[PDB]
Amino acid sequence: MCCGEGSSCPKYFRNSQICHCC
Repeated sequence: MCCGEGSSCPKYFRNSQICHCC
């Protein structure tokens, strides 16, 4: 699950990575 192409943004919920950026 990528949340952003050309981006280095992973999303965390509390402390759980819910996605990363592509």
